[PDB]
Amino acid sequence: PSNNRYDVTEWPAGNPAKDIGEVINSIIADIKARQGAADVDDGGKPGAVIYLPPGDYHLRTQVLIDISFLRIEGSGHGFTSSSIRFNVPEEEWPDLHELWPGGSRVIVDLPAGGADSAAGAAFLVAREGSPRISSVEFSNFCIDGLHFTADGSGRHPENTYANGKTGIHVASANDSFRVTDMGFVYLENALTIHKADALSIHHNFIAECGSCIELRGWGQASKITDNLVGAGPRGHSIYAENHGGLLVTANNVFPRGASSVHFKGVTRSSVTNNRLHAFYPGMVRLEENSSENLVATNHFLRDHEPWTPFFGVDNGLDDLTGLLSISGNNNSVIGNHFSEVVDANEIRPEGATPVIIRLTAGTGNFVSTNHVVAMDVDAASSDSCFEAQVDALLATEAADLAVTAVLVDPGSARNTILDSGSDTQVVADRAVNAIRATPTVG
Amino acid sequence: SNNRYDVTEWPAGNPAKDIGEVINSIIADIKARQGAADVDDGGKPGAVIYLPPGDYHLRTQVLIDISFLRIEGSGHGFTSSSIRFNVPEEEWPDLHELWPGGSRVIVDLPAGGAGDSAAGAAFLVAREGSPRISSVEFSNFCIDGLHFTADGSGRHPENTYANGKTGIHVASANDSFRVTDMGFVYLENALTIHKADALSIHHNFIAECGSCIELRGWGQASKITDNLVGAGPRGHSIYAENHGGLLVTANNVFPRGASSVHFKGVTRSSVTNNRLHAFYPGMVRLEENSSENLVATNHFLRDHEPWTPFFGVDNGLDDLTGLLSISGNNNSVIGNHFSEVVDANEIRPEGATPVIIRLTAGTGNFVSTNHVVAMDVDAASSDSCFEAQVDALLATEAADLAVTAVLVDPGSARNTILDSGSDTQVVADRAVNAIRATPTVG
Amino acid sequence: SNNRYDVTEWPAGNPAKDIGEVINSIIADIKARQGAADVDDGGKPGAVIYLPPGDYHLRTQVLIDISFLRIEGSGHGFTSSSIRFNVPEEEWPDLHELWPGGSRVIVDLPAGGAGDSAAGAAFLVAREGSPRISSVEFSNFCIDGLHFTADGSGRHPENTYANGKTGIHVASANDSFRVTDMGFVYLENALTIHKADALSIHHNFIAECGSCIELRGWGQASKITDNLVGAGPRGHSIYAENHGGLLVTANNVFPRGASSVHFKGVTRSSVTNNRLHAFYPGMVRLEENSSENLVATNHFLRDHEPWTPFFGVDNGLDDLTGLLSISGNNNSVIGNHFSEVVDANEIRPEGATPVIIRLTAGTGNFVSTNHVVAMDVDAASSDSCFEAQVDALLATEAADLAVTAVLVDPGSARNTILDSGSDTQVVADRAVNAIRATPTVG
Ligand SMILES: OC[C@H]1O[C@@]2(CO[C@]3(CO)O[C@H](CO)[C@@H](O)[C@@H]3O2)[C@@H](O)[C@@H]1O
Ligand SMILES: OC[C@H]1O[C@@]2(CO[C@]3(CO)O[C@H](CO)[C@@H](O)[C@@H]3O2)[C@@H](O)[C@@H]1O
Ligand SMILES: OC[C@H]1O[C@@]2(CO[C@]3(CO)O[C@H](CO)[C@@H](O)[C@@H]3O2)[C@@H](O)[C@@H]1O
Repeated sequence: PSNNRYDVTEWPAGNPAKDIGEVINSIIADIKARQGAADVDDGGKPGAVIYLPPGDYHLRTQVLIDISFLRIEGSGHGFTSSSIRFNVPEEEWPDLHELWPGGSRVIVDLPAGGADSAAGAAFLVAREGSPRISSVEFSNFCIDGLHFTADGSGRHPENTYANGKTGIHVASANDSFRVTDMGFVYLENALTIHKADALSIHHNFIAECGSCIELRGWGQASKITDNLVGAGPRGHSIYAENHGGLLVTANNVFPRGASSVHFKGVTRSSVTNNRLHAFYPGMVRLEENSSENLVATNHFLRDHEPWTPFFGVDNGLDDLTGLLSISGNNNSVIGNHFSEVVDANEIRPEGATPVIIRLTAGTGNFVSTNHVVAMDVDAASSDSCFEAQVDALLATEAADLAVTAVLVDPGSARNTILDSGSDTQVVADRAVNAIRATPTVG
Repeated sequence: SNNRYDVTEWPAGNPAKDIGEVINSIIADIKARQGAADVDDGGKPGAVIYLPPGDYHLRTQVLIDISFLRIEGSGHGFTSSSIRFNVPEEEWPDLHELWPGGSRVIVDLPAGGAGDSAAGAAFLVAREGSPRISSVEFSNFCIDGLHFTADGSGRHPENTYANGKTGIHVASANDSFRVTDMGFVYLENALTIHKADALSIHHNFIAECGSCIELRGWGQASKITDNLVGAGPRGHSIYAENHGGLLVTANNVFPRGASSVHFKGVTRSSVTNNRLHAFYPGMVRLEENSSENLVATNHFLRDHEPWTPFFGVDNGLDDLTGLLSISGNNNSVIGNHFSEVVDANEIRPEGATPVIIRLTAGTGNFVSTNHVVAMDVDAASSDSCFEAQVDALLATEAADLAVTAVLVDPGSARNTILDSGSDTQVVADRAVNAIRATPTVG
Repeated sequence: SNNRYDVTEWPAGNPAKDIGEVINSIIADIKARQGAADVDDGGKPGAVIYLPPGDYHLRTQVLIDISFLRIEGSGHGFTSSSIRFNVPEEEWPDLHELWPGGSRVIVDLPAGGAGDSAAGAAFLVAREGSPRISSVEFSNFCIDGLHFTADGSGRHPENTYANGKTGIHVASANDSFRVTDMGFVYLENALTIHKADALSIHHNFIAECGSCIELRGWGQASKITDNLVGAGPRGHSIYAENHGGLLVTANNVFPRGASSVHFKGVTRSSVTNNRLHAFYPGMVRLEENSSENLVATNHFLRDHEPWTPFFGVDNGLDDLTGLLSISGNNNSVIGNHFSEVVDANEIRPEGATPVIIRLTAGTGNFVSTNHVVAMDVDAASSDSCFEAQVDALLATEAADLAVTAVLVDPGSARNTILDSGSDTQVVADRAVNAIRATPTVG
């Protein structure tokens, strides 16, 4: 209508329970048809808002967004742990108050994306030419990939993090986009945004997805703030490639992504003031000439998976990789806390000492004022999920455990390492690196 | 039917008389319409209940016992009832307004009795069995407890921070809850959440409540971000117990709580990048084996109350307590700024050297690169509230004051203390602690 | 009425022609209906005014003089008018769109007078007497000043950053105000707030405005969080005067303000965890006795404008000014990263050594653990804006550059400077300051 407000439950000849995709595409076509003029009275393509009330909507056709200033919003992120529910024995399902996620819920009933993943996306944002598509907003709704499927391993289907489905895929260059207050669940990829400028991914709940946030191709001046993020052992929690000026702060990143923050070729960016929890090494990775980044005042925790269905599932990386791994130049690693809480039996390779910060290549890295705390605890598992997670998080009964605080590989040199471990805990060629050991008691 | 309600558009009850009866009725209708858990891959998506701006009296506790329920308004509606009530009653006809506004829930309940304080809660979220109640959302409305009452403290009744009333009380284990954009005023307890997993308390205005945010029992992976917080002298600003992986960041905490942030049993969490202003000692307390927490890049200011009605009111603690007090192991205290701005005469006990960081118990704590700044100022009093608060904040005309930057009690040992004060400013056994004094001039 | 208004459903006037007349008409209707302040514990709860997506010319200033008024939209609606206005005019018909959109207020007010810029403000919040106007809210709409105009500078009219228009001007003392999710574009001033208490400016997109955020007169306990900010070269990005307890964090500030953050007489405030990018020196300025401030874990990038229309334009300041410049007492500068990426041939004065941190006046400042990285690069020009910006942000093809990491002027003394540069990099009197050089290997 003329005021550009739409409700998917109030669309003529549209049934959002059967196919919300069709309904939203139909609304998009109506907006285009009504907003054909670009320069009438200094305006004419102001866009529109499409509202989703709380409800269970099945999406069977991909939504194509190719207009600037489109807001899609609901009234609930609607998360519940489908992982937990699928691992509760089936005979107990009748006793459960509810089984599925809710809120303003888009169920992605698309076939898988193979041979690229874009075709498995609920929402695809694509438009080439000039200007770059701008200020699209997604807010406060839920995107549910429903089931994970078998992939060839022995594992249960619902625990593979594989289904070919994506929540939102932005394929073209974009400016001033927003994703806020969303729920994403049970999607192989929650949110993939290519070629992003001044994007804000703020205050979402992105969990039980193979991969959560992926910033691809390149980008600039973006920020990932205030999110709650949990990915899968073969995927990324927060990933970026070729970004400049990215700010990653105030996220609570919990397991079980392969990593917490993964950068390839990321420069002049900040990963600061996050809480990072992982069950595997390689929590924060600065790869392929990631340079001039600040990694500051983050809380790193690495311990063992305490929940039986994923005990013995891992990211294929050994404890020599590091919690923080750097390949590149002129980074600053300041004021971080590292808690390494592992069973001395569970260490790989056999009889190795864990590495916390590892510099594999590059020059001029500044590492200063980082506190490393290490503890030996035996790795219990039980079937009761949140009970086991909270019991393991709060457990402080331990021997001490030896760790390498900072390892500088010979392929990295001219680094500066200050108060980030005792002389023992810093493994580095002193002739080509400035080292100041943390003073010990004596 | 599309799961969207408006309290001013419901047949039963009257939102102005009893908004609680109206909301409970809506919840009954949601339960009556959403009776099945597995029809076409959903069936309990929840709902949204809207509070237009208005003055709504609540006489019946609202019981929330469904997942995916959102309650939202169009206004946080704060004004300082505290100021208003300390303006002579004679002048109240002269004021543009007297009460809070916005989407306002006026809590007219009787006091939280001899059974429990949960019965004083405007909103009680509780459900037992499985799964945990999930993704309930509270957004952009006001909860006003209207008056404080005499509690046997002899201060004017409106200044007691006592009425047995709670804003939102969550009694059961919960997952993915959200409290955003809210206003809480004149409640003995604004927000008390038991047993929270992955909670977010984001961008709220929680002021002039006896206690503001309390995370009780236990929890994991939650976050308290971007909030404006002001509590009362016997209560908590931000409190948490047996939490693992909590992130408290980007909050502006102003007086006059007993504390700014108070932890009991909290592990592997982060209190980073907050602004903290207190009128008393014990601003940040890590108690009862609170271990492996990062306390980083916060700004602490502790000065004297300038407002006459609370001039002589305090938290009962003496200047030897600390601005930051730690009882626990392996914590990291890094990059914090401490401004101590007191009258030297009023220092308690008399002639004491005020303590700033105090390590009362535990081992392995890392205290590095903290800037202490201490000042002696004449403590003024005034009835013109915000005038006197701003003046006090801006006044630096002052003499330099001797303080103990870090005090390690004999019961704490093997701590590391770098660049957080001179040798005189650090009181500690050097034989069992590693101390490097901030380098001196020259 | 339930205090909910829609500007496209109002009987008088035309929001496409004059949204200001419509909104003022709604405001008068609120005041007429809410005449009493103490009827049933309430009476003036305020209201919400909703702007659907659309193009709305404003010709009459809106005057807001009631508490608890919320003005909300469904789109921040940013597009780069700057890019578009530097596309040849004859090509404009073939662009997908030209203008900003979303919920768009176009400010068609004639330029603000010499005496006061409040008269060029689209929204003016102003009311004297007691109490202070409280809890006004601006959310998720777009304010567009449309054109920049010729100002004598000889630059193209659309690149001058001058038109005497303001988005939102608050003249009067205020409490608990909130400005969230907005889009501001093409205004000489985006947001000016006098005398702010407990203000939150959160998650806004404030770009291509002469000045973006200015907190004037005085203020306290306020915060500026999670904003994307780009100003003009004669203006401020974030500015504050006579504030105490200001928290500035998690903002991604891009060019091209005269500065990123500028304080005058600001005390006991925190400028922490921001990503700051400038094309000019003088990025962060603490002036006129800015004391007891924390400036921590920011990422500073300074480089050369790469977009042709502004390639020769600067803020008037030379490379001896410093990226961070301090005039005041007892500040803390901890854990920041500075990238200085400039052409040796374009340094001014000729063959000067660029300064990174400058202490011009005051005593007791603590500077610790700052990583300075400096590079000789030739950022060339391109006519294609977002292309030039990404290329320059990711280029490290770069020989090394000598810089002064910390300069202490003789008018400042008794500072402490640790691990913030080598002995060559610290230009300061060793007799009167405490200096620990960053260890080097040599
Ligand atoms: O912080 C725990 C949060 O994570 C849960 C709890 O359990 C899960 C089960 O798959 O395991 C991982 C954490 O170990 C999470 O990715 C995932 O989802 C949310 O149910 C819960 O909100
Ligand atoms: O920082 C100012 C904020 O504090 C006020 C100002 O006055 C109060 C008591 O009425 O003093 C305390 C601060 O010292 C606050 O808890 C409280 O509320 C808000 O009016 C205001 O939002
Ligand atoms: O990339 C960040 C922002 O940059 C733009 C495009 O670039 C501009 C053009 O005038 O130049 C400055 C940055 O160098 C920004 O103030 C401005 O606005 C937004 O289009 C973009 O959102």
